[PDB]
Amino acid sequence: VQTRKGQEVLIKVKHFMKQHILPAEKEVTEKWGKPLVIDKLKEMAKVEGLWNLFLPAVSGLSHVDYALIAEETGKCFFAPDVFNCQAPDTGNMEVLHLYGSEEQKKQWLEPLLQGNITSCFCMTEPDVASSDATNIECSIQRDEDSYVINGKKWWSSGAGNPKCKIAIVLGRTQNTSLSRHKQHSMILVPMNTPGVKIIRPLSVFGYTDNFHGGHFEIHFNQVRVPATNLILGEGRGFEISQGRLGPGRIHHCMRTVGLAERALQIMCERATQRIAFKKKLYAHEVVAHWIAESRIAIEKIRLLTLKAAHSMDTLGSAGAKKEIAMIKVAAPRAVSKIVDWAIQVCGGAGVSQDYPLANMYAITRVLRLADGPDEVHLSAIATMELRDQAKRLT
Amino acid sequence: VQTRKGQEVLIKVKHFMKQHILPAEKEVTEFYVQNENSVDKWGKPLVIDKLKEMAKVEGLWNLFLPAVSGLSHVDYALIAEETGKCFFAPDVFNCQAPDTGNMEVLHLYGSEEQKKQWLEPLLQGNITSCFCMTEPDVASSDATNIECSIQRDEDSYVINGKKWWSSGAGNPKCKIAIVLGRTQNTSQHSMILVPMNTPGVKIIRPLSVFGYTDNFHGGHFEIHFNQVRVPATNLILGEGRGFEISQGRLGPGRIHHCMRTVGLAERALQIMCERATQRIAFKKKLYAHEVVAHWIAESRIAIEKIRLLTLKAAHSMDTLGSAGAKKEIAMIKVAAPRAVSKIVDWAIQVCGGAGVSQDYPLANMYAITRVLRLADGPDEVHLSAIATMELRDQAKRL
Amino acid sequence: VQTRKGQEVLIKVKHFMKQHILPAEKEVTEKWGKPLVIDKLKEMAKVEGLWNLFLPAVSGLSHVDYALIAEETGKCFFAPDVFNCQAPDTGNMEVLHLYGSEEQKKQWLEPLLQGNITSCFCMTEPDVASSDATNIECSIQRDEDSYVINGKKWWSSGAGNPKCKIAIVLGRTQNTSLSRHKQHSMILVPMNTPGVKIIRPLSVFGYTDNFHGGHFEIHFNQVRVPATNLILGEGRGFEISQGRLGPGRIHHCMRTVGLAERALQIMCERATQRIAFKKKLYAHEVVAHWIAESRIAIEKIRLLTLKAAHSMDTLGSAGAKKEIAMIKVAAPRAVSKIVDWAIQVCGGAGVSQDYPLANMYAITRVLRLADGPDEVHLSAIATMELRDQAKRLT
Amino acid sequence: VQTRKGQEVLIKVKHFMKQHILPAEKEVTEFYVQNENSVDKWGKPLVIDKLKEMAKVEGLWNLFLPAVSGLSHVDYALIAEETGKCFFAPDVFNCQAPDTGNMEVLHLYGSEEQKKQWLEPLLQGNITSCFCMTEPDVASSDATNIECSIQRDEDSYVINGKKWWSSGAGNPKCKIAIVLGRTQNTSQHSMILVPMNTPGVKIIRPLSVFGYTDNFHGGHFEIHFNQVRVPATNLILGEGRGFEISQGRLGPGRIHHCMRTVGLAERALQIMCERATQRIAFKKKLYAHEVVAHWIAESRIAIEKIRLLTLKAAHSMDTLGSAGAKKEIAMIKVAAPRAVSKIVDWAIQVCGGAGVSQDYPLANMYAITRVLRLADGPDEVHLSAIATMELRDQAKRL
Ligand SMILES: Cc1cc2nc3c(=O)[nH]c(=O)nc-3n(CC(O)[C@H](O)[C@H](O)COP(=O)(O)OP(=O)(O)OC[C@H]3O[C@@H](n4cnc5c(N)ncnc54)[C@H](O)[C@@H]3O)c2cc1C
Ligand SMILES: Cc1cc2nc3c(=O)[nH]c(=O)nc-3n(CC(O)[C@H](O)[C@H](O)COP(=O)(O)OP(=O)(O)OC[C@H]3O[C@@H](n4cnc5c(N)ncnc54)[C@H](O)[C@@H]3O)c2cc1C
Ligand SMILES: Cc1cc2nc3c(=O)[nH]c(=O)nc-3n(CC(O)[C@H](O)[C@H](O)COP(=O)(O)OP(=O)(O)OC[C@H]3O[C@@H](n4cnc5c(N)ncnc54)[C@H](O)[C@@H]3O)c2cc1C
Ligand SMILES: Cc1cc2nc3c(=O)[nH]c(=O)nc-3n(CC(O)[C@H](O)[C@H](O)COP(=O)(O)OP(=O)(O)OC[C@H]3O[C@@H](n4cnc5c(N)ncnc54)[C@H](O)[C@@H]3O)c2cc1C
Repeated sequence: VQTRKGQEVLIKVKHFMKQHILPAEKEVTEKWGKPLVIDKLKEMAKVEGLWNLFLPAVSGLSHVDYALIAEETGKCFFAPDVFNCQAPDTGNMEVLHLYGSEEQKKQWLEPLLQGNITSCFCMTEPDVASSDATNIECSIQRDEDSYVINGKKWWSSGAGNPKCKIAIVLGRTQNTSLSRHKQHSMILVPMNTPGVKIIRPLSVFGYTDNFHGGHFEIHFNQVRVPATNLILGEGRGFEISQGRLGPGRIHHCMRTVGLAERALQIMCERATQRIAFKKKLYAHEVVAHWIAESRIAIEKIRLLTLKAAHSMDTLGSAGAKKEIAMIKVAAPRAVSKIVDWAIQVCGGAGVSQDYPLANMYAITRVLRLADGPDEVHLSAIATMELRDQAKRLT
Repeated sequence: VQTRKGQEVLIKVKHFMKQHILPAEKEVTEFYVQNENSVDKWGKPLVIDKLKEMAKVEGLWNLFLPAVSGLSHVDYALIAEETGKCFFAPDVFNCQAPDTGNMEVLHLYGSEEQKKQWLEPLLQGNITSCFCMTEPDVASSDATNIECSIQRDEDSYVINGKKWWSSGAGNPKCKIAIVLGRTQNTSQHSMILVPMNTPGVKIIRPLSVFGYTDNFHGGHFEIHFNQVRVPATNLILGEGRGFEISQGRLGPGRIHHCMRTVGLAERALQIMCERATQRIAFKKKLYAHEVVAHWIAESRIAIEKIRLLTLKAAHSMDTLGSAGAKKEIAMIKVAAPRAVSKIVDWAIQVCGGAGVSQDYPLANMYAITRVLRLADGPDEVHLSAIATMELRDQAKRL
Repeated sequence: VQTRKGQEVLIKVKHFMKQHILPAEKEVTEKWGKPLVIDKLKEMAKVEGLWNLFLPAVSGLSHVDYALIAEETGKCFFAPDVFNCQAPDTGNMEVLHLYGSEEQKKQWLEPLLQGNITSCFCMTEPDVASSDATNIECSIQRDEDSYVINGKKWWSSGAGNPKCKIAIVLGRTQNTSLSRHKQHSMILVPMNTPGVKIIRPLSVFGYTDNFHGGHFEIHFNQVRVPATNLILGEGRGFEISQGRLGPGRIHHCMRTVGLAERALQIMCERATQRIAFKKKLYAHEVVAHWIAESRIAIEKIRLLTLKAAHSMDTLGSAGAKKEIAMIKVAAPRAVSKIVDWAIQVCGGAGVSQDYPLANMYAITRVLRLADGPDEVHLSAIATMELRDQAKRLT
Repeated sequence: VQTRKGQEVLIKVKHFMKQHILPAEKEVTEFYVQNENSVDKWGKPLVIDKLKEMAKVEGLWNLFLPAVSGLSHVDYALIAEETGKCFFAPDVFNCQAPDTGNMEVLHLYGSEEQKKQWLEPLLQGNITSCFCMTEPDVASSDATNIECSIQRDEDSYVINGKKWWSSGAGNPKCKIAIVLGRTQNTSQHSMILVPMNTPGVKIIRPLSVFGYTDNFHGGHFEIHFNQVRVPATNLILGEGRGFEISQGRLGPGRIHHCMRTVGLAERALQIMCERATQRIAFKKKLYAHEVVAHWIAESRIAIEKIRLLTLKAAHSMDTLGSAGAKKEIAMIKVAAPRAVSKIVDWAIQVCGGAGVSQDYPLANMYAITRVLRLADGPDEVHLSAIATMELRDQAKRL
């Protein structure tokens, strides 16, 4: 099931969580960068080797092994960072790991693995429906030695971070000899390149997410980068984005299971601390049944997350397409519902700064959109099902 | 069936909304945006004042109060629906919460002195008020849990307790508080007027809703009551009458929120359809993706259902009073917030990432509806009351 | 609101229900025709004038007036018949009333109004998706004096009834000079015409519905009818079906409100007669909340039914298109849910012959399909909404 | 992780299903159809017998019982899923309810004489049995309500009471009943073997499920117990042990139903996709209407969820026993029937009018799943148990 290394590392992560991270929550909870405790915590994690756990080729962990670890990190908003496991940097690391040239890795992959710099992924554009990636019009043109980039991007997570020195950008390479689906490319763009302008931060229900901060509109005004900044090859844009978003999708879902287990904990502590109409709240059967329904949902999605991870292990993330889609739909909406019941049990306190539930709700709502909206994944599953259904009849 | 006056005033409100209020939205929003989460800005820009004055001149003012407006509850429901389409519209006609409820409490139960002193300034929009019932340390959905102490020595009352979620306390104009506390007796609760500048009243901190502080109506505060002494004549109606008065005020409170919510929904669906026609994904406009189409249709169905149920309730209040319409108010209080919540959430989804952003009012709209499943009584509590009432009526008929 | 006549007639229907119909339920409940009591009951209704109430031009009732009456009939499975208000005969009467020639009315409309014969509507075909009416391929061809009909029809309700002497049939009149949407016609076909063959009955969850009996596959094998049997004109098929199904749709929904009010009654009687875990069942809060949710749903749909009726009164059934669609979607699924909770409260008894809930569930499930499936109505509403939404911006 | 034997036997079952069982479905159905609602036909056509014999020869028999099959619960779950795709498949491998539960009750608690007399013939498929717990006159979901009287005079027991929903009683082979009654004592319930031919046992009437009588497994009966006398040695295990034994049997009962339901669902989704490709409406195949597409996708998601949760539960039973897996069995008992119910209902909708007709197995499939939200314990009861267990585990960890 789990590997022996996987079991040991999980045990180590749990200890670290209980003994260092969680005791630091109060303070960290109570400007687009991170307080010094985050740094001391990172250093400690490095020493005990709890670092880059998300990357098999470095961690020596299977995706099954990591799922249980990632679940644990999901119980705390700054946990993934401490182990260098946070988005959008994990996906960006994977992109370079799988497709980067040797020069590209020496320059960017190494610093990222070290936690020296951060990065942002730039795909979504305000002026076009970006859920259909073929709509992307951010222009990339080629003169002999270099590429010129022009366009608008938004929702770039993490751009506010002064350490964010590098951007991975998806654009159109208009080419008349290639087909409609081979019209896009991925290119490295250093944040300090002339013509790169960060315009404004974007809120999520009036959170700005300063801590991971944040989410930005970035314009690309005549930016020139060396041809050697292109990733893999011209026309390979969609391929690379599929390569990175597969893990991206699954890491978010693993974390969500931990999020949910935290919500249900908060829900039960609360339902026992409050007397209304001469009964503790858990004695009102409707509240009881929310607790129960939440337990059922968590088990279902943890299992479906594990199934997906196990597919990746044995098929690679392309071959696990269907299972990743399934968990990407299931997880955020189920956990969203759990958080919302938890908020309801907490009364007015549920929407307040006094609990982490309102934040938790914002995170889960957004995951029905980020890394691809539910509806898009559902259509992909329907297509895939109808193919498999056709196969079994041949 | 609407009244003739009701029809005329509705027409007037529509012609004010289109011609004055809505064209001011762009600017008022730019003000709301810059001041959200401000430590110190809890009031309104001058346009709100100019707008209020204009409304006074045309008589569009205090429309929510029959004994002043000469309007039925049915008449107002349609009007309030229209105000719901803009976050500052109810204020312009002096129809905003928590002030409408507080005014009604004084109108029905206030002594002549109490009215002359507080009801009058509120009716002019000179001051504002806040209602103080909810307490952090006890489950306040069961009102009998309220422990905020009220004790009596001859000429006065002494008040000690904690209150929170007091809406509007941050606005400097908020000079008066209506408070619910325990008056221990044999053989438990009272409502009392407390001026905000009374020694011992301390405003502790603002409270956020998904990280919105609601500065514009601002906002929602924890208030402590530390040995505050008020005149015995500040008591409303009588000792032991707390629950009665809160029922008296929250009935309309509940229904006014629902009426506004119908307008909120209609606005979401408009935003949803404009958007669904402006975006091409996978070689179609988004409304051509049948799943989106069916959210539009499901929305229309839900609005019609809840508008009618709002009207049914209003019509009950007209012919039964708000005590006799208990059941119908409960029904709409449950139905409306959750339905419109769902409509807003689909509208957000249709808008993509923009739907949670500051570029649309949907994220705010969602927060408002979410909070209405809690404020003025949580769904679960109203459901239980309906079940009890249903089983009584069910017993009656057999 | 209601008219004075409407109020009086409702009062009369309630009395009749309580005093004659309902006391007969036991027996009628405890072969495709009806027992003699049904006949004696019909005769009594005629004498007191409680007959054809569904038809304004005869009853002098508004659609609002009838909605409340139809609601009352919905509380008993044989009630609509007693007042001559049952489908498919009401729709068939309306079709002749609005579009029949004088000869056609003298021959068919009169007997039906009298309750002497019954009729069936034949639109749905097994071999094509009949929810898109343009798919209908049942052939209608013309030689000089007469029409020849060839095709298959199924789900013809009431065909088993020995009194069913007449069929209203929707077929294709292939005509090269008309457009795709003008290719269909409606034609009267007497059941005893050579070439008309009733093939087999169809069950609904293994009910055959003998009482209204039933639902049949009918084949049309070279049937010849006089040209004067055509309704209104060649090419007008869709128009006539819209003309008849509008009321059809709304009458079914009115009846459903009464059905629901019966289910909730059964649910509450039961929830008070049963002690489980030391409490009556209504004291288990989850059961309480089903009762409450059911009350809420009934009020919503009764109101939406009334809104629809009131539109018909003031706009005609074409102009009320949108409101009829809205209630057609809302009603059957909501009431379906109420019946299903009622079944759950009744335990094993809920699915049994000992209650009318299992039948009630079958009726409501089927109304999500008959007179047009939910999905089709939802699409129509979306189209209409987007038009109205466009209007308000001009 | 499956065992090697488990893998081999699964392969065999698949190769029997495709080659013998499924090709017999057409005919067996024609038999089911003609005999549904028959007053007097409660047994099975001869092909079922030939099929049973063939299975015996290849060893595909009693697969549900580890101590005989040598299979783990995980191993069987996959097998039972396969049986679920055909209404007569579990019988062919002697894996049908209520007989599997009754066999387990004797296997775990039966005395040597009891086994030799009843367990043996059942294991051969010579006789059948029925379980008698539910009583019409009391809410039987709370087992302590059972009033069916059992009294003791020296050498024997006297039984008086009403029972209903006794599945299979109509089949002539049903020679034995396992009965739960009250043994009044201080300081309440017992299980007792009752042969069907005992004087005083009267089968009253069959019960329908949406007007299906279930003749094939036939069927479900009300049985009265009018002064029936049995030997004291007919008691199972001991006086006072009723609840224990019912828990002992219903644990597997619950889980076997769920495993079969996964196969039921997979069959619905297959029917749904074949249909959605065979019908053109509004110029598209039905799967091209995005709403239908999303029901297909939602179905796939639900199946994977419940299969995994079934496997999790099975794996618990393997490592904890069925008492120690209480929680996980409860979870799957709630989750499975309602999810698959929804899948079947969407499949019906996709099929149009045909979906409620005798031309498809969907209407039957719906009835089966609906009944599983009641049988072996209603959802609501299992939900409450989960809540209680969750709050205990939640207390443990803190
Ligand atoms: C907190 C947050 C962080 C983000 N971080 C990043 C980032 O780091 N990098 C980045 O490139 N982007 C990022 N995004 C944005 C993002 O991923 C997109 O918003 C998402 O992919 C949808 O793009 P869109 O806003 O253009 O929606 P649109 O393309 O305009 O579509 C909007 C809605 O249409 C519907 N829809 C689309 N197609 C179909 C269909 N076939 N059938 C039925 N319905 C359909 C969906 O409901 C969809 O949400 C982030 C977004 C949020 C909220
Ligand atoms: C934006 C906002 C503005 C507000 N403004 C005001 C104001 O102006 N004045 C004021 O006095 N208060 C105000 N409040 C707060 C308020 O009304 C309460 O939060 C709410 O009514 C319940 O109080 P509580 O937090 O104590 O919930 P609790 O009483 O602790 O109960 C918590 C949860 O238990 C559940 N529950 C309770 N009883 C039952 C039952 N019998 N059966 C099943 N479930 C049950 C409910 O789901 C409930 O939400 C405001 C709140 C918000 C969010
Ligand atoms: C109890 C009962 C009585 C009946 N009585 C009559 C009668 O008296 N006369 C008569 O002519 N018919 C009658 N019918 C049948 C009937 O009305 C049809 O079955 C219904 O119109 C659908 O036709 P169909 O069976 O061909 O479904 P299909 O056309 O093959 O379509 C099946 C399913 O496709 C889906 N669908 C269709 N279009 C869309 C879309 N645009 N988008 C998304 N989903 C879509 C729906 O879910 C639909 O149900 C009766 C049916 C029942 C169950
Ligand atoms: C097809 C079929 C086959 C069957 N076969 C058998 C058999 O072979 N042997 C046998 O002994 N029985 C059998 N039964 C019947 C059976 O199991 C019962 O019907 C069921 O377990 C409950 O019994 P009841 O009808 O008395 O429901 P009740 O006990 O009267 O309770 C009714 C409803 O109340 C609700 N409820 C109960 N407790 C609570 C609570 N604490 N909180 C909230 N809600 C609550 C539930 O929703 C429940 O369904 C069969 C039933 C069917 C439909």
